[PDB]
Amino acid sequence: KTHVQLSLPVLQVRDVLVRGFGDSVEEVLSEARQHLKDGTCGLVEVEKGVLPQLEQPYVFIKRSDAAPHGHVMVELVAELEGIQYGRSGETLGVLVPHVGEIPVAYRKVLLRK
Repeated sequence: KTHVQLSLPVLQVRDVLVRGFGDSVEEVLSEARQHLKDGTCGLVEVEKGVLPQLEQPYVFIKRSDAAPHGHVMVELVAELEGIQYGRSGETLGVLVPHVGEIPVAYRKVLLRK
């Protein structure tokens, strides 16, 4: 399937134990996609002070369209030193590894895979 329905645990930035997916744009996009497939991916909602508390490169989910079965269609964009790799809509949040942190919410997304 080009798209996969996922429910992503929304984590508080200060609970996150593993604050990024790796050390290159290509690695963080790779790792993010692997974690999304494996159900081991969290989502942090981006506000003032969040991104400086996580590790670059960042992996964003961004709205790719205007929402089947309650799932917003999203795609991945990475960012490293202020340059983005990909082009998409509004940020739903920043992806991080999920290693058993308790979420505050779930974000239903349709991931273009």
